[PDB]
Amino acid sequence: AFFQQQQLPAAMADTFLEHLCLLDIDSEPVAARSTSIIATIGPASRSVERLKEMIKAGMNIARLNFSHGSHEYHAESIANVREAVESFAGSPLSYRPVAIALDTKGPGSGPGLSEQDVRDLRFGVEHGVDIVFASFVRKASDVAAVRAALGPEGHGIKIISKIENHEGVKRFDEILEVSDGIMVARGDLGIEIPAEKVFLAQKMMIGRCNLAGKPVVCATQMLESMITKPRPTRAETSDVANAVLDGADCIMLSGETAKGNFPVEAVKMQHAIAREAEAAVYHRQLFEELRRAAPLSRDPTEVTAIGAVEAAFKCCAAAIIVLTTTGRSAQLLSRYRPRAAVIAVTRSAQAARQVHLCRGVFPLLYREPPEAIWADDVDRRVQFGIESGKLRGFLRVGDLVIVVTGWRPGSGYTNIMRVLSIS
Amino acid sequence: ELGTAFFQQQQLPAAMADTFLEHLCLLDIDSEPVAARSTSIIATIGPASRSVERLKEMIKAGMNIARLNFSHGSHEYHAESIANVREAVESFAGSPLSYRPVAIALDTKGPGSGPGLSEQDVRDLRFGVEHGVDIVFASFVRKASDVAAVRAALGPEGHGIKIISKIENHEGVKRFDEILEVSDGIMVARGDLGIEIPAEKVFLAQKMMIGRCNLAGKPVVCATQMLESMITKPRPTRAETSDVANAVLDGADCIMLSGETAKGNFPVEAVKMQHAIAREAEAAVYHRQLFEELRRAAPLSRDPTEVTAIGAVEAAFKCCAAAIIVLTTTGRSAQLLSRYRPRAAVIAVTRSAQAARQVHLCRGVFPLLYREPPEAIWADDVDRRVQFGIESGKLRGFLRVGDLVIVVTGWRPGSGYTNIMRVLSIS
Amino acid sequence: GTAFFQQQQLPAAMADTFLEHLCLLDIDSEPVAARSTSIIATIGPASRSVERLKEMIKAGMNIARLNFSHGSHEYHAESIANVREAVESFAGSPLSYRPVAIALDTKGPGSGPGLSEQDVRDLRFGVEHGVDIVFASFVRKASDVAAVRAALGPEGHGIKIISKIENHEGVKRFDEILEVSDGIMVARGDLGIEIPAEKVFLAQKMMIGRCNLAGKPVVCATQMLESMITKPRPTRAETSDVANAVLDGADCIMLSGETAKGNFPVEAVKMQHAIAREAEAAVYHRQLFEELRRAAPLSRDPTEVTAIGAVEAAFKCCAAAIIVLTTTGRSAQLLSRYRPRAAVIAVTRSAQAARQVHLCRGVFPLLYREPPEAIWADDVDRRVQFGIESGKLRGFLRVGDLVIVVTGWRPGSGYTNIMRVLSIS
Amino acid sequence: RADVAQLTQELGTAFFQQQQLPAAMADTFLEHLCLLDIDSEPVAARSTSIIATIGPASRSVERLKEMIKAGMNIARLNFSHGSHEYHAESIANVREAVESFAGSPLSYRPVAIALDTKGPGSGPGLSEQDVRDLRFGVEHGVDIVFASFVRKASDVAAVRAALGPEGHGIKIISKIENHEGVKRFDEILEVSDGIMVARGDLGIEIPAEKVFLAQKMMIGRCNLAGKPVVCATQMLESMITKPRPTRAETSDVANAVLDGADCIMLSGETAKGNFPVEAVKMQHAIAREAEAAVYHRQLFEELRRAAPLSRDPTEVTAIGAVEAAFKCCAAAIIVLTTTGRSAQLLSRYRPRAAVIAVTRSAQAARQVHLCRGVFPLLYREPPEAIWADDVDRRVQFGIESGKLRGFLRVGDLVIVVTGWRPGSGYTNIMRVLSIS
Ligand SMILES: Nc1ccc(S(=O)(=O)N2CCN(S(=O)(=O)c3ccc(O)c(O)c3)CC2)c2nonc12
Ligand SMILES: Nc1ccc(S(=O)(=O)N2CCN(S(=O)(=O)c3ccc(O)c(O)c3)CC2)c2nonc12
Ligand SMILES: O=P(O)(O)OC[C@H]1O[C@](O)(COP(=O)(O)O)[C@@H](O)[C@@H]1O
Ligand SMILES: O=P(O)(O)OC[C@H]1O[C@](O)(COP(=O)(O)O)[C@@H](O)[C@@H]1O
Ligand SMILES: O=P(O)(O)OC[C@H]1O[C@](O)(COP(=O)(O)O)[C@@H](O)[C@@H]1O
Ligand SMILES: O=P(O)(O)OC[C@H]1O[C@](O)(COP(=O)(O)O)[C@@H](O)[C@@H]1O
Ligand SMILES: O=C([O-])C(=O)[O-]
Ligand SMILES: O=C([O-])C(=O)[O-]
Ligand SMILES: O=C([O-])C(=O)[O-]
Ligand SMILES: O=C([O-])C(=O)[O-]
Ligand SMILES: [K+]
Ligand SMILES: [K+]
Ligand SMILES: [K+]
Ligand SMILES: [K+]
Ligand SMILES: [Mg+2]
Ligand SMILES: [Mg+2]
Ligand SMILES: [Mg+2]
Ligand SMILES: [Mg+2]
Repeated sequence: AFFQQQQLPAAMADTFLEHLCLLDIDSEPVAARSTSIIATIGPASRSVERLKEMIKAGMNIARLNFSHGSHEYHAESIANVREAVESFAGSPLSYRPVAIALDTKGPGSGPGLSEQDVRDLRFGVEHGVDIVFASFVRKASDVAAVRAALGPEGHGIKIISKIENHEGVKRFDEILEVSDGIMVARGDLGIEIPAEKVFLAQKMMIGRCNLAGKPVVCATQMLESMITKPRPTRAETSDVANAVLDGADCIMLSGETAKGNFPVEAVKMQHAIAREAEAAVYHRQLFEELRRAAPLSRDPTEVTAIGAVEAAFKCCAAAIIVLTTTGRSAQLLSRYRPRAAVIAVTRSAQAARQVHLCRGVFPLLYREPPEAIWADDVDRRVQFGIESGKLRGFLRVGDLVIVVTGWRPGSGYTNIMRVLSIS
Repeated sequence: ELGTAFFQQQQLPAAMADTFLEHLCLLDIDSEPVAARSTSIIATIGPASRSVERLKEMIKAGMNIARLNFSHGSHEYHAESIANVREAVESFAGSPLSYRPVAIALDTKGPGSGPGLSEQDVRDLRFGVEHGVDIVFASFVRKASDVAAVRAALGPEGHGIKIISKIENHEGVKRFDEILEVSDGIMVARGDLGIEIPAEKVFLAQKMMIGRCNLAGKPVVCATQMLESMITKPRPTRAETSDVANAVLDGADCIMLSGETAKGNFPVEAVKMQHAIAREAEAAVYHRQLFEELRRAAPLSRDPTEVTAIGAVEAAFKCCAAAIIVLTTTGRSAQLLSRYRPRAAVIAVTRSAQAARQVHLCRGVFPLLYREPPEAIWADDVDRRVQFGIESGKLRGFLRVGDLVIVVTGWRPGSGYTNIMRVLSIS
Repeated sequence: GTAFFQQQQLPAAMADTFLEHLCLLDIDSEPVAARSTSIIATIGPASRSVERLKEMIKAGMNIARLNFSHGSHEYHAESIANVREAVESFAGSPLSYRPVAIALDTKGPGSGPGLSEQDVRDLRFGVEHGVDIVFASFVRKASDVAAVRAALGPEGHGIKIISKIENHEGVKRFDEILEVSDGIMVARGDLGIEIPAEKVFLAQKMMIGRCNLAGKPVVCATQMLESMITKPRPTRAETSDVANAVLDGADCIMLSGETAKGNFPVEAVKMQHAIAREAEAAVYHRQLFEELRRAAPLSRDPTEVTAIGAVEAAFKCCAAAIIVLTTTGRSAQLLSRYRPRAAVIAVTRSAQAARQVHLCRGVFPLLYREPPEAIWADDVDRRVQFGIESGKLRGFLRVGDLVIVVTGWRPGSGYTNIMRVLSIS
Repeated sequence: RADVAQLTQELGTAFFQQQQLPAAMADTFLEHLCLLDIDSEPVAARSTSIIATIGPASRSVERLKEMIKAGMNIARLNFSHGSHEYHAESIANVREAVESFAGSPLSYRPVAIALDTKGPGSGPGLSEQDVRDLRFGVEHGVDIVFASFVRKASDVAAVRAALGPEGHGIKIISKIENHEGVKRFDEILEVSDGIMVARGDLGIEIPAEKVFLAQKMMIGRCNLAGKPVVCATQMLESMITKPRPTRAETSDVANAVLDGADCIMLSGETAKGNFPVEAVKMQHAIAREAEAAVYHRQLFEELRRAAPLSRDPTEVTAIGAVEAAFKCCAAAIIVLTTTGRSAQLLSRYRPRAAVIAVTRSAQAARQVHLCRGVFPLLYREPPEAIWADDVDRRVQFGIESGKLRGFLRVGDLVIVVTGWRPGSGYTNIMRVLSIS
């Protein structure tokens, strides 16, 4: 029965063509949904009660569109998101962190950092936002200007550059090099370049981000008809599935959740599609290609990450449990696209929110009392990942897990991979 | 010899990549498509696309197959649509070197619960035979006996009509192999399929059916809501353009328009948009792995047509051939070339007007209808048809003097004897 | 039938990986195909008798090597005459006649920088006696090949020059030597003295790989069956060396003292024949063809385009043979570079091309002697029927077999452009 | 270039010119052949073990010391010739030569002792002389038995039974010498510790032109099973009388290593020849050149694809450690082992990195020479009070011995493989350490 679920007959195929031939509508997804859902907050999704339903439906990142609304409006949206999120903190083994992302208005008619963006970026730092979706990035100096406007207090906010025009596509490599990730902003991109070429830019950018090991977001009109209708079109469900199959780390909802009549249903639909598409991923070729393309490295976190992903595939590990301070060790595991869930146990509330940008990373915020012996404290965090995993359905007694830790406290010392039997 | 500019167009840098990941990384929005669009466009005929003048614009925009939906309208209404299509098509027939055939496909109403065919389907299928339709899109096919029922209804005069089974429910998906075995091809009818099975599972059924049809070498059509928003808006959504591109990248032979052309406000623009997207997606196909996998999955064969087809496709890839010119009576030799997915256009020269319309079902097949009287010496008649394909290709932009073409012929007249592949330099 | 798929290592041929291919190799799976790696036998006191040369031709000798390091011009002219007499004794039956090439192996430059005066005299002797191939000793650079070419003069333009790589400089300047040569000989004897003995296998494997990539003949030579000079059976290392030279990709394998002076010249030829046949069936064509296709650049030459189409068609139907019409041997060489499992039966009117194509693996030359028919299409057809009748008599073909036929659109060399699928009746 | 660019800037272009690294990074096997370079020097320690047959030419203690220094890892006693008194003296001389370098782990080289049986002859099962010779082996503490003419699984069971309850630790390597042994190979391999391709008898029992097919098939199946395979007979035959081998002989040794053999053997070359030490030096020189020419890119991918999924943590850790070693070009994989099993599971994936096996078992240290790329280190210190400290001391012993022996250098990355509790069978940890 195990080998009939999660498209495992299609996963064992020797060619991609045979993999397609073996895809089965009756093979149910079992693994937890890996691709994060970004939902835009607006009039249709601002209330605390609505936000609680959206968190339960699968929203991982709340997007604030600073093209509309005042700072007072956005501060209220932030407070409502935090209130809805913290209402589930009473059960620490099932609490779900939710990131807050600020989407800038943009440079507009000018080719420089606007005065409104400088004010909005400062608002973001003061309100503790986790991510900035920087609009209309056309070159590396645009990313540097956003970074500078965040100042010294905003040093830890992730900058996701939105590629929205021909220049951004042509200067992609230099933009990606200085960004934390990319958003394929298809709305403006489809007006700036011929509509029939947007899919080439999406596929190229997803491929280059996967190669770089940096998050990529697919955005705009994914479930557009759901703004007024309860069910999406056949093109819309295929678009969501294909963004996941292309290699996108995150999928986004704009008007569907910000102003539409069915915000919760749009989140549920993206969750349902992503789960089905993730099981249909051809890991046999994907992992070998990512493994071949990632350069040789002498960084122990990089070396441990490939060893752990290889070990997970060998035993069909239910999960890879990793301890992380900044999220980096979890991101390096994520870049190889394991079928095994990457359960990231962290003390940092910000890192727990930010790792939603990386596909297959399930953040757990550790809030248990400390152990006096560091080695005992490490083991306790590892057991916490196992208990949360058991409660959430990721793990069962008898499962094998890969555990990734470091040799000394502090960030940057991951170097150990262990094979653990559950209970 | 070819120039550096040649290797920058039609995603040739991405085509040379050693891995699919590197192929994605090398896709370029500035690399322009050069080859003729190979995925056929099926447009549904209705009030918005019925007039002769509107049909002429749709033919110019790229419509290859006209679909008549027998769920609506009387036999008198459909006979008028057929006559208007034929009048618009024949208005360009004055130039045999330029003439574009257009197939006519009848889409049945369906069984609507009950064994065998409905009485309305028997009557509509008989109308199709009497009006010389090329294809039947058979609704709600659930098993092999449903196809046998459609085949029996095609009377004594309609055995040459192609039956494309529409898979619209869970049973059709589960009994897919037995349905494909007895059908000429398949339509992934996503509208009903999305109501019969969970909406989030339709993409798995589409990808599986396209894969199995590609492996079997049989035509597969992707249908319903591909450019839905274009029924009222002049431009499609980002999800819609991606859906068309991904149907082509999945391996679909045909793409379809329903309400977009039958009742919408922008029928010609919907055809133009599908044409524009398909051209871009076809150049982005990763032929290196696709050909290798079709080659590996296809079993060994002692059929000379099948053996010649793989030799010709391999030869076309070796020289970047502008085209593969094939002589065919039934369309079979062109279909066997098509199954290996050559980048080269397959120019099919035929004397059969029906085979010229029906080969639009096979991706990359460009039919040319040959109307010259037969030569007394067969070898001369073969050479005259080969030169007709070269001169049509020159007129239409496929070929230039100095280009290499692959020519596929047989050793004697009649269908079933294809066994020769020649490499010709265009003079 | 099921029996067909149990022979010629076909279960190992279908394997998805090289490791699974090794695991499926079967000592009970008998070789069926004709032996495709040519055997070069050195002529000497043990193999100069016309009657003994007839036995070596029957055992499988394809090329007779004359080592100009020993013997006078008078001695070598006698070797040539005895070889030709033994070869021509089978000309009375044209359907089974086997051409045999004559190769002149030069003495070398010695302490000198360029072509020695003895080499200039020996090369002129070769042209005057109509030799087919020159194995040029101690080639160190492209100018050494040009000097050999110049010494052959205007009448020796058709002689093939196979450069012997025998020292470190020849290995380092390999690419420039291969570019101007017709092929290469891995002359392991001198190479093993010039460079450390434990490195010779790297130079052999590299040179075979680069020659296979270039589509040019490569000969593996020296001490392949050395112990058979005095013993009737070779050592386990010797049989493995022959098998591995074939698996590496060598077009030809050579015998030196084993046939020139040993007590078992005919048996040494039979042993090389037996091993090569076994090794050729064990070749992993699935990866080999894929890699040769991938490494070969795009081409606008119709002979080259037809060749890959014909090899792909032959693999699709398990063709028993690819029958090709050739004047210079080039169309057969372009088929050979893709390493088809199907035998390449080359029909030619050129006696020299029939001898020279033995340098290309899997090419079986047939010398056609009939004067041209008035209708060119009938002349082409009579040659293809000759290839079929020769193949049927020799065991290559049976009724019901599929064959790929490669021809051109007009008479003369350089116009191959047609591939046809034929059923043997 | 982008997949090696940063590592090329760090380690330098000279690093990437040695050990056939340009041929190693080729995308196809054809390009790998084209890039093989006679000027690319081998850097890694020789990983294929050399088995040398002991006889009149190689029996003296002083000669055995030179053979150990030249590279002999396993001493073979051929029980087809000589009395029990002769063989006991050969064993004592081997042990004396081996123990003469025992003052430090930087000079110590464990050498296994293998007993090669006379065989069944015309009889169906185990002969009475074999029963007596096998009991002699147990009484004299031999590490391995090369069982002659194994034709079926019951033949190996009979050898195992003749070793008795005290010889359960002895490894049984079945010699495949005839057609029946080849046809019943799978059942023989299943119950054996490894296989010897005994080409001498095999070449008389089956056509000589078919021996290479049997050798290649058996090596491939042993590699797939993860069990040792020995290539034997006439590898450097002419070196019995000549100081240099023939071109066929050097190619045969190189090709046995490229086929996947764990061990290569010398018979008359060391037992009775005029150049026993030179024969060992020649096999050592060829094996190092051939090991660097192995195409690890496809070999690792295929071993990975053919190996089934596993829930054994030692097996799961082994593939993770080999993958980690390839990622950083690790100088070594240091593994703690009691029976040798954890080192054998690393060895089956054919890492380019040396597998340094730290053990307290003198027998396991001798027996791991059967597995390609395993370098045994015999740990002699008494156990620490705290088990975790004892483990750490053994790992540091491997690092310090590795540095002083040239295997490791400052700045190198090493992969360390250990378990979660004492005792055999609990390996489950892989660590990445930087050498300081
Ligand atoms: N890095 C990556 C590796 C592998 C994949 S993949 O999903 O396995 N991938 C699907 C597309 N191709 S294809 O050549 O177009 C093809 C399409 C259809 C066919 O029938 C066929 O035979 C080949 C095969 C490979 C990735 N997807 O995103 N990133 C990927
Ligand atoms: N288990 C094993 C796995 C992989 C290898 S390998 O070294 O990577 N390798 C061997 C040679 N072959 S080939 O198909 O004969 C070939 C030969 C020549 C060619 O030019 C070519 O393109 C292909 C390619 C694969 C092994 N070698 O011994 N055991 C091996
Ligand atoms: O992914 P990051 O940011 O490098 O964090 C990984 C770090 O987490 C740990 O596993 C545990 O460290 P702490 O005890 O400081 O939480 C370290 O050993 C390791 O260096
Ligand atoms: O694709 P089909 O229907 O088999 O037709 C291919 C046939 O066309 C030809 O090339 C030309 O035949 P005709 O002269 O009868 O048209 C035949 O030699 C070949 O058998
Ligand atoms: O291999 P080559 O030397 O190019 O010879 C091939 C030539 O042989 C032919 O098949 C037959 O030519 P001939 O009639 O002159 O012998 C030509 O059509 C073709 O050009
Ligand atoms: O390779 P083997 O025989 O399984 O030995 C591996 C064992 O060695 C260890 O690393 C150390 O164990 P000991 O302390 O008993 O020597 C164990 O944790 C592990 O189970
Ligand atoms: O701003 C956006 O998200 C866009 O343009 O797609
Ligand atoms: O009938 C159709 O085309 C459908 O249901 O999609
Ligand atoms: O000359 C030769 O043939 C040699 O040196 O091997
Ligand atoms: O016994 C042996 O070693 C042999 O026969 O090779
Ligand atoms: K915005
Ligand atoms: K209908
Ligand atoms: K000479
Ligand atoms: K013995
Ligand atoms: Mg925008
Ligand atoms: Mg329907
Ligand atoms: Mg020489
Ligand atoms: Mg023996």
